[PDB]
Amino acid sequence: DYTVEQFADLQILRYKVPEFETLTLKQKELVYYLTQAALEGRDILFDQNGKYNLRIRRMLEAVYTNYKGDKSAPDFKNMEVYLKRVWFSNGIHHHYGMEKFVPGFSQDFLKQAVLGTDAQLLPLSEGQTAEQLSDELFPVMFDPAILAKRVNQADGEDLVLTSASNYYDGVTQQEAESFYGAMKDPKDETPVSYGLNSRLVKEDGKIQEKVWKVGGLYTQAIEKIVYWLKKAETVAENDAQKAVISKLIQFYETGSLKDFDEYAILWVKDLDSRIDFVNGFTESYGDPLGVKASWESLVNFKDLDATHRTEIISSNAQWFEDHSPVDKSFKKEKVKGVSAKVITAAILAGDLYPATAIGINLPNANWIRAHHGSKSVTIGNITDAYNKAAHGNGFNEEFVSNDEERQRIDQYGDLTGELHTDLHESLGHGSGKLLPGVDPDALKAYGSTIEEARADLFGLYYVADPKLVELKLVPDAEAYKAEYYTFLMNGLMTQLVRIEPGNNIEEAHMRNRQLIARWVFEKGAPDKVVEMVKKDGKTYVVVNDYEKVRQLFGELLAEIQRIKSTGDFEGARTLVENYAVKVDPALHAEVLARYKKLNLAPYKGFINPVYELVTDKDGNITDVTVSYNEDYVEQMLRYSKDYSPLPSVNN
Ligand SMILES: [Zn+2]
Repeated sequence: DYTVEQFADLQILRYKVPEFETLTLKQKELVYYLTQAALEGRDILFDQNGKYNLRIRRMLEAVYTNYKGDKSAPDFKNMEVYLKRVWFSNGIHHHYGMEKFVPGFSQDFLKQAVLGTDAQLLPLSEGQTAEQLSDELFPVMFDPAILAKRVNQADGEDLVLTSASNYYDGVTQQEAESFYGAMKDPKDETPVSYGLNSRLVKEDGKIQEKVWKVGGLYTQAIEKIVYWLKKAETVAENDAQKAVISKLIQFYETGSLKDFDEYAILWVKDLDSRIDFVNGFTESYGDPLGVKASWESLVNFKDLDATHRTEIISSNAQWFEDHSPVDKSFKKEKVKGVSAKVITAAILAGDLYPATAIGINLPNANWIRAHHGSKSVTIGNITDAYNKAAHGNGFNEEFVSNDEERQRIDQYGDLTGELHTDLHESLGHGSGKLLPGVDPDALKAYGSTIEEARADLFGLYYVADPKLVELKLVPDAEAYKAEYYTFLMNGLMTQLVRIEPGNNIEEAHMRNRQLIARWVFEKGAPDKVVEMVKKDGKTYVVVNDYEKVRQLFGELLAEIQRIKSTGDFEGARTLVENYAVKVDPALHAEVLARYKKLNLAPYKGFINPVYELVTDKDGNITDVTVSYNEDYVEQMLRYSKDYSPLPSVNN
């Protein structure tokens, strides 16, 4: 059963760990130790998303598990949904829309609930009462004007002070850009990531950094991570993988950002190990300035059979770059060579739990990828969990135009959808090269939208190529039409189920899909390439010429590749704001009404399996078992009890 529970706008799913039982005992132990190092870092993300998140959580968790009143009352059920969303979003803000949750319960209820809870169980400071803890946390929860956005990206506002994230403390956005612009090296051909694993604070009167390391900030959790990484080091598969674990331990112990670059080099060079993992401060989407990286972790092992399709996409990387529809001046003379593979996720943690991604391209250091290479991974068991949970839910029966399209989607939608993700992560982000002297940050806050659009267009253009039929990546030349329809139907229409009524598209991913869909829709109107007809009051997206759709994909890819490589900022502003922002209220209200009858949640998340060490009668380890019988509430409460080593307050 891939469906666990559904609440609010969130749906909890499960995923299997296929072929885990076939691993050796030394591999199962290495997986176990890496998964343990992953789970210990859950508290690190909560504190990064807000200085009150660890206190608001442990307060609600103490009230939830010790509530004495009627547990079937609307006040308790609405508090239960609130706590579940804080668990899902690793904070009090929406994981996708960045807006703060609105409590569906009164303050008088929570006040009497806190006072009715044992004061010893609440996250009280030294010599603090439950009243003082309520007076400080209630305005954070109930006042809509306090910490309204976890990540702000509005013009004319101090993005550091208007963001509820806890990456800066007592520092203005002007003082942060000047702080790193100064330590910005000039003639440095291998620039370190500056301020990646630290909190920029103003202790006393100086502007300094509190590095996240052993003996420093977040040391209570990092000591646990290093402990399990040392255990994983003793059962490493080979010396290349062992050096990766050892160098990562040094990065945690010293906080040296130079060791992180050395770790990223060794991690890229470890291509032959079956078991791989990510554990550290990786992606910087949580920072409004984009400099600090949130903590995430992923433990996986190579999917041997599924990797052979992604190794054909990699061995033909020069073919896809040469036959690209972009201008010849933007094509790379020789591809950098990306090591692409399909992985089976063993566990999720940090910013990858419970809401995770299906494809990751690392490292982020631009110079490390050029001189040493990158690793592109596709998570097969998560994509499989998405499909089998959505199989037969009747979402396509409601929004697809005709039954003849549904039959093609049911046959090739999973394959071409999974194959499009392979092209996106392994070749979409890596392909193309900027013109000499063009600022890589010339698109400003439009780079994230244009980059994902450029990668989606690369996957869409080539998933239809007749070479993938020659390379036996698709069973026939009609398979791409399933992915083309679902992408257009989602961008033009069905993705609005994730939008609040009266709002526009704000998130970067949802923007590039609508940008690609509406651009092809407008430019294909004279030939009726894509239509949006209505039948009995229901609007359907109709595709009439799938070949012309591909040509329009190439034209938009050539124009987007030109905008990125030449740094045309105002050109990207025209594209993103004219196609990827406006939402039709009449269509949006129609889609929501049709969607509500399906009883589906637009956002998905996964709960991790449960790994157990099997010991003999004398203490030695004989097996490592994996279970899938735990539920959402049980797992979050267990992680809060056994994998929560950080204090409630970290300033
Ligand atoms: Zn991507």
